[PDB]
Amino acid sequence: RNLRVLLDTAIPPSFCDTVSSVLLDDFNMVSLIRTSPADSLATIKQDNAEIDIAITIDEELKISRFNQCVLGYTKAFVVAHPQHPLCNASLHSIASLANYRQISLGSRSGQHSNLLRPVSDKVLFVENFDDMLRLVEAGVGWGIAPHYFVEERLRNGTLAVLSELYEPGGIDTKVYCYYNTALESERSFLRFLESARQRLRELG
Amino acid sequence: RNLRVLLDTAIPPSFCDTVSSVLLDDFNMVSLIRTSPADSLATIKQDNAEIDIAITIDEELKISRFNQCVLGYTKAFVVAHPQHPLCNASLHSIASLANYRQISLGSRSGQHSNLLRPVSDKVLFVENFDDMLRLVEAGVGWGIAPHYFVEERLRNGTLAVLSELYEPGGIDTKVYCYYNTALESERSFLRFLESARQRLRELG
Ligand SMILES: CCCCCCCc1cc(=O)c2ccccc2[nH]1
Ligand SMILES: CCCCCCCc1cc(=O)c2ccccc2[nH]1
Repeated sequence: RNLRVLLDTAIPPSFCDTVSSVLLDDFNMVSLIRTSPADSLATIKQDNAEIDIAITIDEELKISRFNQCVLGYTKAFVVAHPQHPLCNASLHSIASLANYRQISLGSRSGQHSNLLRPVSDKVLFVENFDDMLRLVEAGVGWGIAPHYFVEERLRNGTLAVLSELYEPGGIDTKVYCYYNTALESERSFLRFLESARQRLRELG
Repeated sequence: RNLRVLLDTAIPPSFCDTVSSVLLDDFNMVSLIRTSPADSLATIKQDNAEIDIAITIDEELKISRFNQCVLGYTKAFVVAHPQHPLCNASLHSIASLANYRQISLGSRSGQHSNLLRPVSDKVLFVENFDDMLRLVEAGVGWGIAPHYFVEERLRNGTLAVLSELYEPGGIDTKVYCYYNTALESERSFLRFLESARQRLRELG
């Protein structure tokens, strides 16, 4: 009995180490699959992907063949080159973010949800977060990326934060867990959440 | 110069005491207005309401004449009569919540956002949270209400919680602050957030 799991690129590696660790105690065949958060909800809807669990930040409660629950929380920031014109982080900057270029991720389906849809009118899409930060480091525009994708570049001064005025301490983001309805009965999955969650709580 | 503020019924009174307290230090005319969270985003869009600040949990970033920011967090639960059939709180209960009657709030505009839209197909609307809990205490159905609306009834056993399986510790919910673009310049508003937030942080 194989178990195909989905972890988007927005899941920090700490979360990743916790998921894989537990599943191996009861399940003996686990397939980890990485996807862009814009393509997470899309790939699980595919009838042929046969995805059994998915751990993404994207929001969509009414999904067929799937339930929803929360695993933990994680921070994300609005980054930009330290010399970007909007570097002032002013209240007018938070509002005029929709007037400058944003570097959001591209959806293989061309569709974005309310959470991940680009907020700005001038947008430039990319494939993964790696390609985003490169363009952001070059002052091309601003974007929203996880904390672990940016923790290093900030201490090096390579990037600057602008969301503090919007949400201090970073944009707390929910990490949902979509699980096939067939697993709601098997107690092996029950033990997974109680363990995966209790460990993520120890992080903070 | 009058200042019309909007606090939905989902804002716990602790949040309410903090908002009113600060505004009186710099502003000398403040009008507090309460609304149903389903009618919060709707009343600010009214050209005649002339609302200057709004503090609600409802999500809608692309609003004309308004910006957005986060003030704090608050918990909400899925409540039900302790003898409700779904009292088991099982994984099948969290999924079958869409099959039983829900007691959600009614929108004066008839429209609900992604956050507040009733998740279940069998729905029964009400005007405020007071009318919800009454019906919930009578085993009519389940609903989602703030923590301060339910903190008393739980210790009395009058209600039971079901969201622990979905999100332990309660459904952490963001409390946004919509402020008119005209206030982004006045430093009086700047001092409000830095004060309103720093105090809400002391709560937890
Ligand atoms: C000031 C910005 C508005 C608030 C952000 C909107 C929600 C949101 C949009 C994102 O692309 C994103 C990307 C990675 C992690 C979380 C994210 N969350
Ligand atoms: C298992 C339930 C799904 C998650 C809840 C959906 C979001 C949500 C829906 C609500 O009506 C609500 C009411 C008051 C405070 C917060 C709320 N939040």
